[PDB]
Amino acid sequence: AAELPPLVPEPGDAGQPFPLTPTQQALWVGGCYGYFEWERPELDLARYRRAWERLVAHHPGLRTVVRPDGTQHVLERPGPVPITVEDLRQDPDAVRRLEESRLDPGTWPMFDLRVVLLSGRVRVQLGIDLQLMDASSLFLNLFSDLVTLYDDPDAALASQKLAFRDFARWLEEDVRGGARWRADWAYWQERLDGLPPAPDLPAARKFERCMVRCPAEEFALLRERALAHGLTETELLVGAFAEVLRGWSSDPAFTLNVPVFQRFDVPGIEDVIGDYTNPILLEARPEGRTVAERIVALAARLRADTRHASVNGVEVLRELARRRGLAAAAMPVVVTSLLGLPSAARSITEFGTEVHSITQTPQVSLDFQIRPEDGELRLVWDHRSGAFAPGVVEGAFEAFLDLVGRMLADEPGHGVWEAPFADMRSRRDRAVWNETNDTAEPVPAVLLQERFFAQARRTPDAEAVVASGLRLTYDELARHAYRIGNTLRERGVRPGDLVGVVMEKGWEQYAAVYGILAAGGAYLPIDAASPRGRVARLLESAGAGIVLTQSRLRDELDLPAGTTVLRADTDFETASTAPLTPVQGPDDPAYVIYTSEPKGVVVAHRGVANLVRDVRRRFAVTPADRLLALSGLHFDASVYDVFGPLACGATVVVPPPFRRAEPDVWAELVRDERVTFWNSVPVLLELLVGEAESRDDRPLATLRLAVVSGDWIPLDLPGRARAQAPGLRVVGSGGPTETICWSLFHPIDAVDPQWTSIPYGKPIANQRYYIVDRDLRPRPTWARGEMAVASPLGLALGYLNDPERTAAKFVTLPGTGERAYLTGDFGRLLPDGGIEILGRTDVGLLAELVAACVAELLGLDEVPTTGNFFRLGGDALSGTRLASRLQDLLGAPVPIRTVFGNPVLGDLASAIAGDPAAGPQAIRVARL
Amino acid sequence: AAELPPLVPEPGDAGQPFPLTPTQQALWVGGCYGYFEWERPELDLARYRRAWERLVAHHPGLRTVVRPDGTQHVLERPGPVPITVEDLRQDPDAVRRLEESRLDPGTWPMFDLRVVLLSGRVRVQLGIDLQLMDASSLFLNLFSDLVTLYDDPDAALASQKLAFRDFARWLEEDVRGGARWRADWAYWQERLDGLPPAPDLPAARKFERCMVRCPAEEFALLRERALAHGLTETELLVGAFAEVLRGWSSDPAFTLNVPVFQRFDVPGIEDVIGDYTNPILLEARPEGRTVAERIVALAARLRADTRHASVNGVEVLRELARRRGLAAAAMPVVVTSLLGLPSAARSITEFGTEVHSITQTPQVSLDFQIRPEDGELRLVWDHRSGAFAPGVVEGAFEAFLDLVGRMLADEPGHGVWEAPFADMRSRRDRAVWNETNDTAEPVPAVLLQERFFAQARRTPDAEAVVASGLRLTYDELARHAYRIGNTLRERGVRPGDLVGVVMEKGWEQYAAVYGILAAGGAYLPIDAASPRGRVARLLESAGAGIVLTQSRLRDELDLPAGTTVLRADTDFETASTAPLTPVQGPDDPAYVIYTSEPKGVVVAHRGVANLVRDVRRRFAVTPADRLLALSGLHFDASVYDVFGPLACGATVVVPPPFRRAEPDVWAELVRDERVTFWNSVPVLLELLVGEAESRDDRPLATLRLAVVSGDWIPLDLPGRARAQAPGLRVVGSGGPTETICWSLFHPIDAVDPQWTSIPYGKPIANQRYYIVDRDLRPRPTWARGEMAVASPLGLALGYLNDPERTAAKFVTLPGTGERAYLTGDFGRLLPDGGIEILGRTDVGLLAELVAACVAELLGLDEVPTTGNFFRLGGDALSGTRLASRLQDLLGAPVPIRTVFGNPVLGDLASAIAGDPAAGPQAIRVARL
Ligand SMILES: Nc1ncnc2c1ncn2[C@@H]1O[C@H](COP(=O)(O)OP(=O)(O)NP(=O)(O)O)[C@@H](O)[C@H]1O
Ligand SMILES: Nc1ncnc2c1ncn2[C@@H]1O[C@H](COP(=O)(O)OP(=O)(O)NP(=O)(O)O)[C@@H](O)[C@H]1O
Repeated sequence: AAELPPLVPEPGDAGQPFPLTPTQQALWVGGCYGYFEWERPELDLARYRRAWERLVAHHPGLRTVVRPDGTQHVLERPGPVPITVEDLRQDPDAVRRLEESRLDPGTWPMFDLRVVLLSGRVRVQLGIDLQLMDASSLFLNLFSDLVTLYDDPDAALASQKLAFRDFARWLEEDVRGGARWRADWAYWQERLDGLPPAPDLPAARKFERCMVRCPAEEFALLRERALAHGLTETELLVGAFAEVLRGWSSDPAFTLNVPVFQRFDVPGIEDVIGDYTNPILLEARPEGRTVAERIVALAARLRADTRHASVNGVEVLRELARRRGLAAAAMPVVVTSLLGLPSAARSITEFGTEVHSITQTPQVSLDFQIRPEDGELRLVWDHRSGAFAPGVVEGAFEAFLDLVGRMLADEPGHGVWEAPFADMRSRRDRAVWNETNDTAEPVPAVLLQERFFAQARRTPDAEAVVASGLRLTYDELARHAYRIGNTLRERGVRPGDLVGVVMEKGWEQYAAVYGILAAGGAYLPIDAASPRGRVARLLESAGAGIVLTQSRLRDELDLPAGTTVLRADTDFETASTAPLTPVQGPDDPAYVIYTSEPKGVVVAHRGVANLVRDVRRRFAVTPADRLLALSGLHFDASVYDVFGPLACGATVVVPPPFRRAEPDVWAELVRDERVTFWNSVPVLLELLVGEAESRDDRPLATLRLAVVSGDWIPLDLPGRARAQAPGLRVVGSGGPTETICWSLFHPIDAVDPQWTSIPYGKPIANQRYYIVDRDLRPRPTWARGEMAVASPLGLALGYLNDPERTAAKFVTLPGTGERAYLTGDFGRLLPDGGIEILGRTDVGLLAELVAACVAELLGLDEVPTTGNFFRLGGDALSGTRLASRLQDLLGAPVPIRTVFGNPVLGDLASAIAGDPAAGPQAIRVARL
Repeated sequence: AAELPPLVPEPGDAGQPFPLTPTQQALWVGGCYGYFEWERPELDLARYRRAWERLVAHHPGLRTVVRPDGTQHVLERPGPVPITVEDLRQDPDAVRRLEESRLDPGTWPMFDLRVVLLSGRVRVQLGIDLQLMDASSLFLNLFSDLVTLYDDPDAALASQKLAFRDFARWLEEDVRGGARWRADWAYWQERLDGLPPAPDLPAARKFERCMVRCPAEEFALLRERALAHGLTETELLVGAFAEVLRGWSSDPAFTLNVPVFQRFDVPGIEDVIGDYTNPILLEARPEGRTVAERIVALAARLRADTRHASVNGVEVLRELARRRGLAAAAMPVVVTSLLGLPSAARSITEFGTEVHSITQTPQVSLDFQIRPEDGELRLVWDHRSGAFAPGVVEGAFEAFLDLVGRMLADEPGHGVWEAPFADMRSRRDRAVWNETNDTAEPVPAVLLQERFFAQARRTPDAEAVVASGLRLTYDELARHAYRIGNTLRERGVRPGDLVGVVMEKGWEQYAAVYGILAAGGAYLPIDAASPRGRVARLLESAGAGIVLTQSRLRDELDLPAGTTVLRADTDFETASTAPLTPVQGPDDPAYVIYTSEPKGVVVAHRGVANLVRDVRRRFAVTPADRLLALSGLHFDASVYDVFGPLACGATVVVPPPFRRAEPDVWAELVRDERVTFWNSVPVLLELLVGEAESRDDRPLATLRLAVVSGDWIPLDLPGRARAQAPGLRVVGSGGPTETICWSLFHPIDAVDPQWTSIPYGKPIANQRYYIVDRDLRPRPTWARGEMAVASPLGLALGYLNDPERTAAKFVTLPGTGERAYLTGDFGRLLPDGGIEILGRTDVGLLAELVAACVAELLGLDEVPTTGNFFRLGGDALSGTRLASRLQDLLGAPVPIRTVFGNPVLGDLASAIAGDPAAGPQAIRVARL
């Protein structure tokens, strides 16, 4: 505490210009009018006007106006105070005509005074410009004097002992730059690059209120609760407010704007209407296991941050804004507390019952107002309508009352004080989420192959696989599966073995898949166009000592010699067609599909069973359907193509092997084989839909259902496709390889122009889509977090030969003990239950000069031009020497002001290089 | 002529700082030391030193040095003058050790004085800093005094009557800004946005000399020649210099830097060593039919430009540089003439025979020096080695002497004075061009089809077209041609008819092409994948009432009903195979190929004959060759594929029809059908070469010749392709559809790293590649112009049904009367005969305010912020009022200096907005 210089009241110039306070200068560039409307039965207008004429005269601030040149002075005689009266007594539905009635610092007055006469009651309206004074002068000086004076307009007022202009010059010239302000300015610059951004709350695609009053008895208890932790009521409420704000914020760490209204104990400043605001940038990083621990810790930082309040927060905002954006420096989440201030003589409530009031300040999104009134305690949140997603503020206010309520209910040391966290989802949040994720359905333990054989027996002569001028029937395909099945079984394939399938598009893939399952193994699809010896790299890695392939492709493949290779279309003609009795379990692996080391997603029959049975019921898949198997057997998307339609008697149309997209083919293949069911990543659908647009027929007309997923679904693609195919249902899906092909669905019926993406969807049978913060904890609606797909049967068993990565991505949600797969995808819950997918050079030499001098002065090896001087290690006594040694080295004056108002070393170089006083000299020395 | 204020010599401060002249300030930011070395037998060193000590004392300028702060003063006693002597008499090969000997304005002296004693002769060396004085003080003051004084070091010198510091303060403060300087500054600003860039001469990927002396008698005649046109010797030489410079420049219009050395007839300034340079930006736009007319006209502009020389050119360069780049404002082509100056008392030649001298000034590429010496006339070009393409300066100096010689030979009114232009190609230029374009070869009048039938008779059983598991033999293909031939003939096809060929890749195309020719018609290939009814749009347009197509593609085509459509593979089985006797001429059309209205390039048999016979001989095309017909029958590149290999017994491999690039196919097709000859646009070769790199075999190994063209040939593609195919000859070609497929060739043997493209090439038989300027006039080597392909048989006959566009692109070169096709391509001749292909917001409201006031003051509807005030219509008497009306409107002082030093209206706003004096006020008014 470096003692401050004294205030020398200069009454000679009481009306000679002075500067706006920093917090006033910010309001002068950015309407902003706080408003108040009280009601009472009678009002002696003559007495009331006598009161405001005495008021205007007593208080210099009420006679202060701002010149056009950006400064201000105190008019010595401004005029009679304007009080517009509006007679509204002979008007039915007058309160209607009253609310229908809906100001500048350049023209006196900076307030607006109206009275509105109605039947048997009157409405006092007072409008004030936010620059005129701060919130503490409003309540502690104006309101308490308006009440004294409307009582007795002649009553005695404590003598004005100094001018607000005396206090405002004292601040800029005797305080700003002094001993103390320099120590405190180092405090802030040491910290500034570490300050997190303002709270990142969810936004939409002017000012509302949320309010509660705490009665005297609950106010008293709230205070005991705070003191029990050595906290002030404001410390507790700021700490609870940050806990609530983390329910919705993107990052747990934000900066809150916490203005204090300190007048520095100047004698006589307790009665001086002026502007005393001093924003304080509170760093709010969660520090502690428990709620109580974190609140206490943040309270300690606010306390220390306030020990250095001789620097006005608006100066820290200026520096912060140089470093990052003007946007990236905005602190629009404010906690304005009028607690801890002298009690005033009269409360405005003594004058009229409040009826309306709105402080709608500019460049503030949400302002948590803490103010005492009538020994109750007002908790007000003024928020800017439009600044946040619908409900986010309302739902956070609920969370906040519930958290304060719980502090009132629970004894310090127990309950909420001890909790690791408070669940912040609203009743509606958990209602809508549970409704949407009540997806449990029993999955009959009928193995994947044994379902298709049953279908082969039911309709044996029906088209199974149509593929390049060859049409396998269901019996024909079931027979060849049994050949591969019997063969593989008698060549060593016990349950839980892997059998590679290295092939190109064609019937031989289905044969091999169902044959490997019939034998009891799991099928390992690998790309027949893998580079180098990747196919050997995977096969060796998975442990697949048998490979099934095509005749026409065997020699084109670099397979290791020890492994046996069979060709599904020739090496099997002499094997039995006798059905195989299944020997693997429903939870044994059905396939192992690789995803870029490359990791092997292991998947059981059960969870595929779940997906097939879900799609059949959800989309009405009948045998009359024909599905085009476009995706490749080594992509998760092919899993529905393999087991879906073949399990219900529908027909698989396999397209000719392709090395690049060929929509011309596919559109004709949709036309000739009368295809109903399309499944592909979105861009491939765009190509198809693009090819059809440039054609005179309607080649996609047979398409009834087109499910796209795996990438962003263009916003016009669903409408485009419904043209080239009337009555097409376009369904958007998603879900990683580890949640079994498709795990959620969004039927795209109509695209909202307000949307930025298609909604990701809602989860299928036996899937549950949590959005969770970085502690695996479900978040409220609109809050952004990682998607966690919970399911006891609809998740991959694990990563092949890799308990560790499996452990880390397939986790136990701590809230429920559910096993969930951590998708690494990020999205957020929509209000209707859906999910939105979200993602995942002469100065230059003077700066090198400044930085080298700074590196020597602090004792450091190297120091970067971008570095902030005080963060690099500089305090206030060593920031003085920096100005000294630069003066020496450059032969130019570098004033101490120039070193501090430019903490960033690049900024100081630019300040010296463009110094009129001695820039050019300093430029020359720089050039060595 | 607004009379100038007088000069008030201020001797009190003769040594008190003054500013650098503008032309000196430019030399202070940008080594620069002019050098002189004379030789004589004897030198009295004591007398010589006595001479330079008197010199230093007499001439303030020789004692002037530049402070570190960017100003200068006259030392009152600097010291004894340093003269380094180097004794070199007992040293064999001393002139060797002498030349081996190879200064700053901050340290006096700004010159360097050496003497070098050798056997029986001595070398006086004088080095001078270009800032010390200008070229006219060097010769007229220093050199003429060094000679007076080495004669008699005590001899009388005319008294110094004023200081150079008196003249340099007079200029900046009494002249710059005055009455005159304002009228002249309007002159330049009215003109400035119209000034063309400096001469754009060809560049490569420190100072040399070109020199001639004109003897007294030829100097005298040169003067009579100039006077005969009312021109001064400098006007004539500047005018001839620009004519020469246009031989090589990119644009006929350039700006030359023509400094004048005016001292303003101040009394006594004739003997004052200082810097008097005043660059003048001469706009050099060709104005006149004849050489004499253009020279006279430019002389008139230089004369007027000089009538406004109270503005120093360095100020015009500053403004010009604000508007365009710093680069875009550089005027590095200078004509520095010391003609028109007072004769001096003694010439430096009287002191020593010159032996070496080099004025190597910075930021000057080429400086044409015109100076008189001993009643001879020195013409010197100092150029910066490296600044231009090799030879360009040497070859332009030749052109310049030849043009001056011709003015000396020819009487005014005849010869060169009357010529439309002077051919500026060097003897080497026309030698190398003619050697390269001696391409005439007789083309036997053997029709295109009748050459293939002959080949069909010679080797009838050999492979003609191999195309998709069908191998037409030569007889088989010649038979089917005769079927289409006989049929078409007896269905109405008279010579000069067009027959469409709408097909996809396949043997049916060759059948149709040779059948249409056998019948006597021309074949019109149109894309079988044209959108909408383009195929009908072209067919209707060309006049092609027959179309040949494929069975498998007929119904896929929107052809008009009246036209007959036949299918080459079914509608022809019953027609005769009897040979047809040809009925069209060798110069009748062979085909009509369309190029995007769409224009139809008509092409005769003769010029295709030329290309086939050229490629066969140039590349050794034998029957063993197999060529892959990748290009499409509707692209000019297919013309070689159709007629080339089929005319010599080689085999055409046709690939399967493709809608996008499929290198995988093509590489296997090159492997299986053993392909030797590749022809495609470059990127397709890159794809092929890319596919082969990712393969374990060598699938392109059979490739012996790969000709790519139609687009830019990547610099690595030739080396890449020679790997995947050892012994491949990669040949780059080119030439538009109107010069018959390929009209020039560059065998790519090795790629120079200095290259930016592959050289376009040299022309094939019967082609001639001119580079010509905008008057169809062939240009010198490295000069950039449009390529004009001349040929009496190797050009399209014309554009179908379009005499007008044919007239305009198929022109008569005026130099030779040759018919040439104007490619619209731009390139330039290389020295080896080849061609290189070359291509083809508070200020914002103050500016709106300034511009509105300016629009009113000049009488104009709207005026743009970007507009220059004086070009928009402002003179000097109305630029004064602009400062007045802005002062009124803004309530801020706008000094007259601020309006003129900122002619651009945006610039003036910025000058007012950032005015410390009264910027903020002006900012406020701006915001309405
Ligand atoms: N509609 C959609 N919009 C945006 N992204 C989607 C959508 N549907 C699926 N995704 C993404 O697709 C991913 C699933 O892809 P997956 O089938 O696992 O192969 P991949 O992860 O993309 N390839 P890789 O992990 O490198 O082997 C998800 O993790 C999402 O990021
Ligand atoms: N090696 C090359 N480098 C650069 N450009 C080349 C090269 N070879 C040919 N060209 C260009 O190819 C053009 C000839 O193309 P052409 O065969 O006439 O069809 P196109 O003009 O490109 N298509 P269009 O005129 O729109 O119908 C020339 O005019 C050159 O610009």
